[PDB]
Amino acid sequence: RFLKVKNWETEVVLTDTLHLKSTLETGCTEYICMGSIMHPATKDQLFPLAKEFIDQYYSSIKRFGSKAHMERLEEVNKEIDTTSTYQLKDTELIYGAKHAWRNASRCVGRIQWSKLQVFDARDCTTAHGMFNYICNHVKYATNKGNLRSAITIFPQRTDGKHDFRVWNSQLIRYAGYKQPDGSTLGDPANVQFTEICIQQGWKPPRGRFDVLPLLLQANGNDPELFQIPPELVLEVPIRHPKFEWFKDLGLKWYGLPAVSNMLLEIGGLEFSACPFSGWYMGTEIGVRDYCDNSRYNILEEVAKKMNLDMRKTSSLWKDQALVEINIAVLYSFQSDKVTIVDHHSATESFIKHMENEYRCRGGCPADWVWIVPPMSGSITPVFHQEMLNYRLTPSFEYQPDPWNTHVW
Amino acid sequence: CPRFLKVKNWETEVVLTDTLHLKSTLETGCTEYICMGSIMHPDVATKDQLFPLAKEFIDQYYSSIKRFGSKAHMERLEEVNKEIDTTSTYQLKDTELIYGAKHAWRNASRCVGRIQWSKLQVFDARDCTTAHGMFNYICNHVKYATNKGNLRSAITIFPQRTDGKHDFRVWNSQLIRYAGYKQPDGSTLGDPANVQFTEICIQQGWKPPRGRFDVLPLLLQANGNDPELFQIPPELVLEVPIRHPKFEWFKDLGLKWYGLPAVSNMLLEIGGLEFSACPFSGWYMGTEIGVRDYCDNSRYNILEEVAKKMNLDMRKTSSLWKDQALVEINIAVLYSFQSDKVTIVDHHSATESFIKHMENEYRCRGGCPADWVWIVPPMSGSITPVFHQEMLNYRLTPSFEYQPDPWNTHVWK
Ligand code: HEM
Ligand code: HEM
Ligand SMILES: Cc1cc(N)nc(CCc2c(F)c(F)cc(CCCN(C)C)c2F)c1
Ligand SMILES: Cc1cc(N)nc(CCc2c(F)c(F)cc(CCCN(C)C)c2F)c1
Ligand SMILES: C[C@H](O)[C@H](O)[C@H]1CNc2nc(N)[nH]c(=O)c2N1
Ligand SMILES: C[C@H](O)[C@H](O)[C@H]1CNc2nc(N)[nH]c(=O)c2N1
Ligand SMILES: [Zn+2]
Repeated sequence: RFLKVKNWETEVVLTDTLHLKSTLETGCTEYICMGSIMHPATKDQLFPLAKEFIDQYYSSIKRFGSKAHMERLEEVNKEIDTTSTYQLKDTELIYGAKHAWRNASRCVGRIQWSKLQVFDARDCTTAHGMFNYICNHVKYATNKGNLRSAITIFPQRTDGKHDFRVWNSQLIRYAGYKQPDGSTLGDPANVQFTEICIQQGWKPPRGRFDVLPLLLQANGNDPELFQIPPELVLEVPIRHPKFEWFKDLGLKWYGLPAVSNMLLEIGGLEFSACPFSGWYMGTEIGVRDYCDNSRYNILEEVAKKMNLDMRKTSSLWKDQALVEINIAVLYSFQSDKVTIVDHHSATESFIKHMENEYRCRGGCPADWVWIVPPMSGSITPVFHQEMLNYRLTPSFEYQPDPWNTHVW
Repeated sequence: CPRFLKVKNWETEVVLTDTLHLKSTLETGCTEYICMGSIMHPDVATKDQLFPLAKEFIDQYYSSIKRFGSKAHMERLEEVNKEIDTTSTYQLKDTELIYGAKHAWRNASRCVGRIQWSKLQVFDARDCTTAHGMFNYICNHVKYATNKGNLRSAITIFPQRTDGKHDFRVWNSQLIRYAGYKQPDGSTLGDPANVQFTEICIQQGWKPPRGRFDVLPLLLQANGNDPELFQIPPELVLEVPIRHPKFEWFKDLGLKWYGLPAVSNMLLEIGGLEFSACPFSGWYMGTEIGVRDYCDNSRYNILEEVAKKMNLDMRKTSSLWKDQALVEINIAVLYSFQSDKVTIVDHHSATESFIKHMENEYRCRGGCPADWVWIVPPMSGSITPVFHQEMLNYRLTPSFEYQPDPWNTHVWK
C-alpha cells in the first residue's frame, strides 16, 4: 500500500511508494516496535542480490533490459559460478557507494549524497597500502578546511578469514586514558581502543588531545600501527565569541569526521573496510563529544566559569552551558573556515532533501530517533516531520569490533 | 516472537530484559519491513468480540490481587459472561474500574510521568446523565486536582459506550485551554492550536472576550445529545504569570499559563469496554509549556520577541539565538511555577525518575513499554538519561487511545 507522512508544523503530506522496494528487516513486528534499539555468503544467496543490484543500476542509467544489461547479468552469473563471488565495475562501485549514503536512514546530511568522491582501493594488499590510501583520503577530504565528502573502498570480503579492517572507529579520534585514581584522561569512549594501541606498542603522550594512530588489518593479517602525518590532521581551537575565558579551557577538536568501522554492502558483496567522511554538524562535537556523561563531560566546568547556580537542576544550568558550548564550536570552525553546519541549517536541508526524494524517488527512509538533533529538538523542523524507516540496499551496516573475532 | 528481549542503556551499560511484551495486544503500525515509530497516529464490540476481552481483563485483575483461580474469580467470570449474553455488554465493579484506569496510565508508552501511576484518584461518574451533571463532575475534578497548587493526579470516568449513538464526550481537547482567534489579516490572537475549537464554541453561542489568554468554555455531550456550553468558574482555574529570575523585562511580555494539564479527548479501554469521556490530569513538565506551547512556530511563537529583548543577533542561525532564548523561557516557566508553589517538574528530574521507574517495572513487571520519540524531551535531549536508553514500544491493555473529534462524527439532533 501507499503510505503517507505528515509534517505537523506545515501540514505537508508526502506519499511513500519507495518502501515497497525494501527487503532487509527493520526488527519491528506488528506487535513490538524496536525503533530506539541501536542494533536489533554463497553462490546461491549471491546471484539474486547481484541481479537486483545490477537491475537497479541499469534501471538508474535507463538502459534496463539493454544488451549491456543482459550481458552484464550473464557476465556476473558466470563469474559467481566459477569463483563464488564477483567484482563490481568501476561505474557500479561508484553508484553503489553513493546509494549506500542516499539510503542511510540515520544520516541528516544526505542532501549531499551524489557529491561523494569515491576512491577505489580494491587493489590494496597490505596495511602499508591501506595507510597510503587513507592518508590520500584524509588529505583530499580535508582540502585545507574546505571539506569534501569521500569514501575509500578496500577489497571485499572473501571467506571471512581475510578481511580488510580499519580497527579505529574513526580515522581521526583522541585517545582516552584510564587513570590510576579512577577517572579518565582524554576521550573516555576510546579507552579500550587506546589500550589496544598501547598493547601493540604505541607510545602514548598521555595528553588530553592525543591523535590515535591508525591500526590497520589487511587480508586478515595482524593489524599494524601507523601515525597519520600531523600536517594532514586539521584541528580547531575552540573559543567563544563573548566569553574570552573560554579559550583557557584548553579545548580543541579535529575538523574531519570519518567513520571507519562500518560495512558497505553492494549487490551482496561485503566491503568490511570502507572509511567515509564528510563534515560535522556542530552538535556532534558540542553536545555528544563534550557533554555526554561518558564522554568529555565538561558541562560542570563551563557552568562554573559562567557562574551559574548548579545546586538544583531546575535552574537549567546544564541547558545554559550546553548552548554556549555549541555556540563556541560553530564560531571556532567558521572563524577558521573549516566546513561545519549548525543543526538548524542541517535539519532544514534535510526537510528539503526529503521533499526532493519523495518527488523524484517516491520516498526517503529516515530514522527520526537519529535525525532529530540531540539539543533543541522541537525548534528544528525534523522534530515535526513524520518519517518512515525501512532498509534499502546498497547500505552501510554495523559489524563486530575486530578485536572480538581476530585470531593472531 | 522471542521470549526475552534485551534493552541497553548506552551511557550506563545497564541491560534490562523484557518479557512483558508477550502480553502485547493491538498493533503498533510497524511491520517486519517498515517502522512507523515516528507516525503520530498509526460501531461497537459484538457479544463474541467482548467475551474474550473481558475474560482477559478479569483474569488480569484477579491475578493482580493474588486471587487468580479463586471462587470469587470464577464467579466474577460467570457473572460477566451471563451479563454479556443477556445484555451484549457488562458493568465493571468499582475495584475493577480503579484498577483499569490506573493500568491504562501505567501502560501509556508515551508518558514520562508514569512513576506516579499508582497514586491516581479515580472519580466514578458512571451515574451521570446530563451535560450539567458532567459540568458538576468536571468542576469537582478540577478543584480536587488543583488543590491550591499542590496538584494531585486524577481521572473522572463517565458512562461507557453502548450503541455508539449515545456517547458521552468532552469536546474540549483539554479541560483548560486558551482560545485562538483567526484575524481577517491572517494573524492569530491567542493560541493558534485552538482556533478550530474556538470557532465551534463561538458558533455554539460563546461570547468571546477576544483576548490573548481566554479560558475556553467546556463543551459537554451527554448520552449522545447535542453538546452544551459551560463556563468554568474562574476561581477554579489556577494560573501562573511568567517572570524571569534575572530579566526584569520578562514579565512585561504579559505571558501566563494555567497550572493544570488535563487531557479530555482520549478514550479509555478497559476489558473491551469503551469510556469515551474520561478526562485525566496530572502536573506539567516545564518543557510542555516553555518549549512546545510557547516556542512552537504554530503556537505562541515567542522566540523572536524574547530574542529581541535579549538583544541577540537573529541573522545567522549559527549564533543559536533560538536555542539561547528557548532556555531562558524554560528557566522563567520553572521559576514562576515554583515561586507560586504550583507543582511542576523540570525535564532533568522527570526523565531521571522515569529511568528509575522503568528499571523497577522491568524488575517487578517484566517490562515497561515506552515510546522514545515522546519520552525524550523537546530540548536538550541527549543530556537527559532517557536519550541513551533503548526502549521497547508495544500496546498493553487497559489503554488510553485516540478517538475521532466529535464534531466530525456527531449526528446533530
Ligand atoms: C556531508 C556531511 C555530513 C553530515 C553533516 C552528516 C551528518 C550526520 C550526523 C549528524 C549523523 C549522526 C551521527 C551520530 O549521531 O553518531 C550521521 C550519521 C550517518 N551518516 Fe552522515 N553526515 C555527512 C556525511 C556522510 C557521508 C559522506 C556518509 C557515507 C558516505 C554518511 C553516512 C552516514 C551513516 C551510515 C550514518 C549512520 C551511522 C550509524 O548508524 O551509526 N554521512 N550523519
Ligand atoms: C503526574 C504527572 C504527569 C506528568 C509529568 C506527565 C508527563 C507527560 C508528558 C511530558 C507527556 C508528553 C506530553 C506532550 O508532549 O503532549 C505525557 C503524555 C501522556 N500522559 Fe502523562 N504525565 C502526567 C500524568 C499523567 C496521567 C495522570 C495520565 C493518565 C491517567 C497520563 C497519561 C498520559 C498519556 C496517555 C499521554 C500520551 C498522550 C498522547 O499521546 O497524546 N499522564 N505525559
Ligand atoms: C561521514 C559523517 C559525517 C558526520 N558529520 N558525522 C558522521 C557520524 C560520526 C559518527 C558515527 F557515524 C558513528 F557511528 C558514531 C559516532 C560516535 C562519536 C565518535 N566521535 C567522538 C569521534 C560518530 F561521531 C559521519
Ligand atoms: C495528564 C497530563 C500531564 C502532563 N504533564 N501532560 C500531559 C499531556 C499533555 C497533552 C497531550 F498528551 C495531548 F495529547 C494533547 C494536549 C493538548 C495540546 C498539547 N499542547 C499542544 C498544548 C496535551 F496538553 C497530560
Ligand atoms: C512527527 C513526530 O512524531 C511528532 O512531531 C511528535 C514527535 N515527538 C513528540 N513528543 C512529545 N512528547 N510530544 C509531541 O507532540 C511529539 N510530537
Ligand atoms: C537509545 C537510543 O537509540 C540511542 O541513545 C540513540 C538515540 N538517538 C541517537 N541519535 C544520534 N544522532 N546519535 C546517537 O548516538 C543516538 N543514540
Ligand atoms: Zn517500529
